[PDB]
Amino acid sequence: ANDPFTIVHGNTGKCIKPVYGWIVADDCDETEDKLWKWVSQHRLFHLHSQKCLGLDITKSVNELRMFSCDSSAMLWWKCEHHSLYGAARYRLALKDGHGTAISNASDVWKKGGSEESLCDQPYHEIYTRDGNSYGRPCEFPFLIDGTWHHDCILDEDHSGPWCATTLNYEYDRKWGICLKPENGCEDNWEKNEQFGSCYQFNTQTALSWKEAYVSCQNQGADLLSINSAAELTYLKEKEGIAKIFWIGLNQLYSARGWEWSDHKPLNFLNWDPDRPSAPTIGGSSCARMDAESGLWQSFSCEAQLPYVCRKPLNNTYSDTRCDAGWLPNNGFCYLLVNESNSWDKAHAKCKAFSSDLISIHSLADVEVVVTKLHNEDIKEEVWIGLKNINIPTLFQWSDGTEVTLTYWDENEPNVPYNKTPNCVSYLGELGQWKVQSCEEKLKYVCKRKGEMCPPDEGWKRHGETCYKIYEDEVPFGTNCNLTITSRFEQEYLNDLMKKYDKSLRKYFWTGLRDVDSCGEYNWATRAVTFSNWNFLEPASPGGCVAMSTGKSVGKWEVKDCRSFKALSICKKMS
Repeated sequence: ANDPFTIVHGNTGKCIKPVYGWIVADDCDETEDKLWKWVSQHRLFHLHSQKCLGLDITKSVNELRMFSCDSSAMLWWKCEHHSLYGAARYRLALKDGHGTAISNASDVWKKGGSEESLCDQPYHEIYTRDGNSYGRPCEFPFLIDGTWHHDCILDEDHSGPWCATTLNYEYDRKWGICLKPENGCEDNWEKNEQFGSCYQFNTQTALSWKEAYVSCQNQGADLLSINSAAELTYLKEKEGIAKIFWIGLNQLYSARGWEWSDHKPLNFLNWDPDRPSAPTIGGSSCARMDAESGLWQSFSCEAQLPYVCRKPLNNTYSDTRCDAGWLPNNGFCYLLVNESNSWDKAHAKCKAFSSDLISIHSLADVEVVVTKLHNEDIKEEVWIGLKNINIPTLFQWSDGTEVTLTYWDENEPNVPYNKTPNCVSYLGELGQWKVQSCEEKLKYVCKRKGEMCPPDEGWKRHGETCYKIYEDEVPFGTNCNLTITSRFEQEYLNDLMKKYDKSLRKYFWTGLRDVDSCGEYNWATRAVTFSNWNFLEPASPGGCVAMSTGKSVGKWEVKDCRSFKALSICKKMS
């Protein structure tokens, strides 16, 4: 994974370590010989001795001692609440300052310095470039000449830090250069001042789209997003990089519809008509680039391809007067024309209203047009300001305001090939957006100007209510019991969690709980009218319900109220 730590007994506060390969408790000193990291396959590596903690279960010996890490003893360890279990769920325990392994043991284990359980951080992989491994990640530990290395190696023999990528280096001799995170754009990166960002071109690599996402995320970067024709033309003419590589455009981690993994708006598009927005092969939810044609193809997320990372650099009201009929919101006014008409015609009517066609800049906005202006004919599309006239595509607002939010529906934005202008409408329960033929006579909306949540306390604005993410993973109820009242609040909660945890691994609490083990899930305090259960959920009774990001962003899953920890999202101002 990542960093060394010390293993601290709960009842004595003493740090375990091995002497002559046996586990004894000791007074935490500040040296090396009390340090452990996780290694691959769920092993605890004691750094000083180059041995892995293990448990011999042949016969009933249950001998708890150190082994070579390639040993065939039971070297795997998993956390259960606070205790650490291995084979058959024997738990790591202390007897008389001596390490044992016994059933239903009560001992408590926590990493010193901090006080989290031993499995609270997850195993970070480290991907490579170059070498002879086509990007495959390091296998820790690896063995060269009696020494078991737990991290990358600096040698005069290799360009920079390096690691073996199989479980048997001396035989397979398969290795690569470590892709670790950085500060400047040196040696591992490429400055490009025109775009304000550095580029990493992992040219001879074979990663799935998810492996690729993780390797840029670990480096403190993102998968490439292409935001402009200049950006696109740069990448097309670049020399010496892959002909086909992953980009961050994806329909996997979104609530629905295509998005940039880095959350930059999707307004510049360059779809290959052969593998477009609606994928030919059904279920292809990632997108690659063809640096020869310059086009973007939807593709199976599991294909092993090359990929490109990118990161930036860094620098050195209450209500609103509207004319009657119009709806006030922020400092703007909205009016929904029922008289269906085409796009250019609809634009012209809004100009004749001394307004323009609505530009939408927040889920808050989306919510007000869907729940306030209109509520019945959800099945009819409604025109929105957003339109392209270029090749490659570049949706823009009719009022020249910047494109911040692009709220595409599933398989949108579907641009036709070589066929401008391209207009955008909204339909469905959520106000989601699709591309449309500019002649369709739809209703439309005109937007015209009209007339405490401290940002230090941690608060973020979404209409009237304010939200806040408590940064520490904690048991249920600790900070609040959050009630999710509608599909719109869920949609805004997804944007929050997606923006907070680029790692895809944390969970966030809901207030929903089954207090008795009978089956009713109700908000720990409102009536559960809006549901958002994930597949095959609620799994079981007596639980506490959390959500995450990733494939199922925001979908509810029932956790064990006793052991499960998750971040707190809380709200006030009603």
